[PDB]
Amino acid sequence: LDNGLARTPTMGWLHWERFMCNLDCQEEPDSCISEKLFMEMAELMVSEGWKDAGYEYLCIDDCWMAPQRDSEGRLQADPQRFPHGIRQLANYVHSKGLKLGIYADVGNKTCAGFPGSFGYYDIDAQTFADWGVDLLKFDGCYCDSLENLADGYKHMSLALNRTGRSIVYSCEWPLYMWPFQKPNYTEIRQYCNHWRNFADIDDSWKSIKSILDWTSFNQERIVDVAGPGGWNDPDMLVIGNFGLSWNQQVTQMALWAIMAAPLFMSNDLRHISPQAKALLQDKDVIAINQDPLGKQGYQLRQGDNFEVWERPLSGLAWAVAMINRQEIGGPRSYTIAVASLGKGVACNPACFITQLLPVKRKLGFYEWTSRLRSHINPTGTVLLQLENTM
Amino acid sequence: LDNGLARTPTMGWLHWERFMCNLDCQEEPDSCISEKLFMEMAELMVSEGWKDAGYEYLCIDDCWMAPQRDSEGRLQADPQRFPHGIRQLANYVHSKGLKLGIYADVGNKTCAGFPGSFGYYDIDAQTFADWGVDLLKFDGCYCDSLENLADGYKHMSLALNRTGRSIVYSCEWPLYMWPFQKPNYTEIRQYCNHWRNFADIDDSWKSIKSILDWTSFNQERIVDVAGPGGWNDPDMLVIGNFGLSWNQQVTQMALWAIMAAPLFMSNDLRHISPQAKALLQDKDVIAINQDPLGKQGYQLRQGDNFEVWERPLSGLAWAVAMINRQEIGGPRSYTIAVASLGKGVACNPACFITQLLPVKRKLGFYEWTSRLRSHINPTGTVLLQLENTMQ
Ligand SMILES: *[C@@H]1O[C@H](CO[C@@H]2O[C@@H](C)[C@@H](O)[C@@H](O)[C@@H]2O)[C@@H](O[C@@H]2O[C@H](CO)[C@@H](O[C@@H]3O[C@H](CO[C@H]4O[C@H](CO)[C@@H](O)[C@H](O)[C@@H]4O)[C@@H](O)[C@H](O[C@H]4O[C@H](CO)[C@@H](O)[C@H](O)[C@@H]4O)[C@@H]3O)[C@H](O)[C@H]2NC(C)=O)[C@H](O)[C@H]1NC(C)=O
Ligand SMILES: *[C@@H]1O[C@H](CO)[C@@H](O[C@@H]2O[C@H](CO)[C@@H](O[C@@H]3O[C@H](CO[C@H]4O[C@H](CO)[C@@H](O)[C@H](O)[C@@H]4O)[C@@H](O)[C@H](O[C@H]4O[C@H](CO)[C@@H](O)[C@H](O)[C@@H]4O)[C@@H]3O)[C@H](O)[C@H]2NC(C)=O)[C@H](O)[C@H]1NC(C)=O
Ligand SMILES: *[C@@H]1O[C@H](CO)[C@@H](O[C@@H]2O[C@H](CO)[C@@H](O[C@@H]3O[C@H](CO[C@H]4O[C@H](CO)[C@@H](O)[C@H](O)[C@@H]4O)[C@@H](O)[C@H](O[C@H]4O[C@H](CO)[C@@H](O)[C@H](O)[C@@H]4O)[C@@H]3O)[C@H](O)[C@H]2NC(C)=O)[C@H](O)[C@H]1NC(C)=O
Ligand SMILES: *[C@@H]1O[C@H](CO)[C@@H](O[C@@H]2O[C@H](CO)[C@@H](O[C@@H]3O[C@H](CO)[C@@H](O)[C@H](O)[C@@H]3O)[C@H](O)[C@H]2NC(C)=O)[C@H](O)[C@H]1NC(C)=O
Ligand SMILES: *[C@@H]1O[C@H](CO)[C@@H](O[C@@H]2O[C@H](CO)[C@@H](O[C@@H]3O[C@H](CO)[C@@H](O)[C@H](O)[C@@H]3O)[C@H](O)[C@H]2NC(C)=O)[C@H](O)[C@H]1NC(C)=O
Ligand SMILES: *[C@@H]1O[C@H](CO)[C@@H](O[C@@H]2O[C@H](CO)[C@@H](O)[C@H](O)[C@H]2NC(C)=O)[C@H](O)[C@H]1NC(C)=O
Ligand SMILES: OC[C@H]1O[C@H](O)[C@H](O)[C@@H](O)[C@H]1O
Ligand SMILES: OC[C@H]1O[C@H](O)[C@H](O)[C@@H](O)[C@H]1O
Repeated sequence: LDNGLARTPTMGWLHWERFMCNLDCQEEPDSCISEKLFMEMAELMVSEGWKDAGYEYLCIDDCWMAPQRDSEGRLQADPQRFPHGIRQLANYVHSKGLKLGIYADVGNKTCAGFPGSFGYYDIDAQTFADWGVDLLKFDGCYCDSLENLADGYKHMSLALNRTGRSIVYSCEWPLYMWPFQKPNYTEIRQYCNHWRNFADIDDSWKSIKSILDWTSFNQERIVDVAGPGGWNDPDMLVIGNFGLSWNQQVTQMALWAIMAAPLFMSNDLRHISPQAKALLQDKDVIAINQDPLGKQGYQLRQGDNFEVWERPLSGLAWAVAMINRQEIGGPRSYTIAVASLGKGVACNPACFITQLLPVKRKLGFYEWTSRLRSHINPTGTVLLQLENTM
Repeated sequence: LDNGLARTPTMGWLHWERFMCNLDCQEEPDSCISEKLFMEMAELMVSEGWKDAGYEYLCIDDCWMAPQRDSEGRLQADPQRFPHGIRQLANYVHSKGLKLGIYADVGNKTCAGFPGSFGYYDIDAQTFADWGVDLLKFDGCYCDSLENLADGYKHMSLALNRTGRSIVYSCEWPLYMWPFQKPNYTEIRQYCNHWRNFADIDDSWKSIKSILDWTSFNQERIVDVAGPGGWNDPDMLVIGNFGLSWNQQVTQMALWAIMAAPLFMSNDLRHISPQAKALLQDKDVIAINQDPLGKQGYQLRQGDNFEVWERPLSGLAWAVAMINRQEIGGPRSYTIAVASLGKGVACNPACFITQLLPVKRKLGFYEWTSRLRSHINPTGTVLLQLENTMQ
């Protein structure tokens, strides 16, 4: 969506994966979804310098709303968990320099069961627009046929621009067309800043593998329509939780960067490993994912439990991934023709490769004939960045 | 096998999972399976105090052997990767105060393709016995019918006892009885210090989950025949590698302890996290697994993505596991009736529970009535130890 927004993969935090739809603010007041929760989080992003690194969007997902519309017929946050109301929440969020995001649903209900938005789009839009929202996650649970769906996404999309408020619009449209018919991504892209493609994501290696395996096996349709204004969105970053091994975490991070994917954490920033936060904030990696160019990466090679990904950057510079899909054993070694890498370009004739992960080391120069070798840990990933001698 | 060995779950290291069958000592010398490597390892176990914690067995798995017998007919380690035959290495192993273990195969070939042992049992036995071996991993790849199999395991078993050398014999027999018939474990137990039951183990969470679930859904047959001399063996400990997250590592360790399982690491003790080594050596946890009693634990409860395991120990003390099988979200909380725990016993009248994992904390006293509540991380595990008293 060309609204001059998301001219770079959006960076922020989303409560979903880490807190799901928790409401028991009795025996569990800290995992409970409340303005108190976010308010805390907001503080932090600023504290441990998350904002400084790039994450600037704090967003609420499903289950933030009270059971039903008000006398006026607009939504309303749960009275008990959000007594002061979004608006005010937003103002704090803004006071702290951040931007707020809210969750909504095109159909008759959110995947949570709460209020939908069907035949309310316009109203709701103005609502948020007035509440002071900056970003909308438009989910699509509950709706007759794509007619109601497609139209709803499209419709709402227009409703917002109309409001005048600059709102990053994040669709989930595609994820729902499957498996009835491949979506017209060129279409969608004219309506979203970024959309979901695959199922949600567990705090697990499996869930991640499938997503890659999926985005791998589909680049034909998606990898292309990617670029400023509109991005392909895998899902939140579960790095900092528990389901992932170390080498599994670098992987997600490394690859989300390769796939110009929106960066949304879903972790408790209050209790997060230092080792984790380090990765999550690596200036050089965020830079790659935040490349101004907006050219989504893709899998180059397959075979021998090895995956080779790469994304062209700006200035003849290229980013490259090396995933060791071998669940057992130890660190294997992979070697490739420096030349037949950056589509032949990057490295002609000179190349400067600096391992940017998992240890940002300074490898030497590489000739077009030079052959590159490196070892990769099981389920891990070695991220490289190449510079051409120009 | 009542040979006065493994009167406690055997503790050691086995190169398999961490190094598999690596032979390229040209372009991959560090992973390469050679006497040089084992010598290093040996040294270390002693260094960072692994020996002190309990691990006392250093074992070689498949791919340690040269292509075929010698003139005499016995077995010979690969000439190049094992220039000093075995014996000598065993002296260095023995020197450090450790015990060595070697891999062999009942059939015509090891799962690697190397020399078998079919119609050589006796010879081989004496061989190892001579070489100064302390433990044998008898694998079972390649063989006609269980006839050849069952007999081979049984046969070899006797061959060793005969040699006179005290050799911990670790079978894989069962893993190979399926798909034919559930194993006369009472039989097997009269021939092994411990045997394999389920497929190999990847450096992955999945591989572990399946083993638990598989074992979970079989206790009827196995959990019972467990005790001194003979143990149920899951597989190596992949803690210290990369496939497991933190919460996932405590789990394996916590549960192997619950399942009086042999403790065999498969990691590079050179490049091993400090945080890892800490767990692997936790005195209180090793103690549980090393319980003198020899009563294998078992899953008590199911449901809601929660698993409750427990093993009775010695002195009216009980060990308890709490696995959060919920792959997504955050740390949930589980609460149970202190009473209906240690089969009703432990916690009558008082129960002193000290979280022994993942943070060994000192919880207070608990009465029979008492209700114990605790939160558990996703894919993680909270290990508890209850002792009986009367304050
Ligand atoms: C390891 O590999 C060994 C080699 O066997 C494989 O197959 C042969 C044909 C080659 O291709 C070889 O390269 C392969 O590796 C394997 O040894 C084999 O073991 C079986 C079981 O003992 C033998 O089969 C039997 O053969 C007899 C004939 O003579 C045997 O018995 C006499 C007296 O007991 C001995 O003096 C001989 O040395 C032989 O051992 C058959 O009588 C019998 O067959 C029955 O059914 C047939 C079918 O109609 C009837 O005709 C017979 O009368 C019987 O009723 C068995 O089939 C086989 O001879 C032997 N091979 C060799 C070369 O000796 C060994 O089993 C493998 N190890 C493991 C653990 O699997
Ligand atoms: C409702 O929908 C309409 C329809 O699109 C929107 O209209 C767009 O409004 C945005 C608002 O700025 C316009 O964006 C501007 O585009 C310029 C065109 O350059 C683009 O392409 C070049 C080359 O590819 C790039 O270098 C450049 O980055 C752009 O991608 C830009 O030059 C403008 O950038 C300027 O502003 C930014 C922000 O301060 C500065 O950082 C830059 O240095 C520069 O000064 C800007 O991005 C867009 O062109 C309009 N398109 C159309 C079709 O009208 C409305 O915005 C929307 N209404 C609401 C409320 O959302
Ligand atoms: C080949 O196979 C034989 C047959 O099993 C092995 O012999 C066994 O060796 C173990 C090793 O100790 C013996 O186990 C010990 O038994 C003691 C009791 O002995 C009585 O009961 C046994 C069992 O029926 C009878 O065989 C025997 O005649 C006795 O009546 C226990 O007291 C031991 O535990 C306690 O004592 C030991 C010994 O001092 C201490 O070390 C312990 O800490 C503990 O205090 C232990 O359980 C077993 O008894 C032997 N059985 C037989 C039939 O001989 C051979 O060792 C084996 N040979 C080779 C080369 O491997
Ligand atoms: C997916 O949706 C996009 C968005 O509409 C479709 O692309 C657009 O398709 C229309 C036709 O329906 C094109 O209109 C044509 O424009 C030319 C001049 O540009 C004119 O000469 C023709 O008479 C006609 O009006 C439109 O240009 C085109 N826009 C873009 C940016 O591609 C696309 O067709 C849809 N995909 C599929 C498979 O249907
Ligand atoms: C598994 O194998 C074991 C032995 O390897 C089998 O157990 C054996 O069972 C017989 C009974 O059928 C026992 O013999 C008994 O001997 C007494 C005298 O002491 C006699 O009075 C009885 O009539 C009987 O014959 C034998 O001791 C016992 N062996 C062992 C080691 O316990 C068992 O049958 C096999 N299990 C299955 C399911 O096949
Ligand atoms: C929400 O549910 C209502 C009621 O089930 C859907 O409305 C029906 O729409 C069909 C056309 O698809 C009409 O023939 C019916 O008369 C409608 N019934 C009512 C009570 O309005 C509505 O379409 C659903 N919304 C979505 C997005 O699927
Ligand atoms: O109901 C809440 C959930 O709804 C969908 O499943 C969505 O894909 C998830 O990310 C989350 O928003
Ligand atoms: O090749 C050696 C391997 O053979 C089998 O697969 C066995 O289960 C493994 O533990 C290992 O010993």
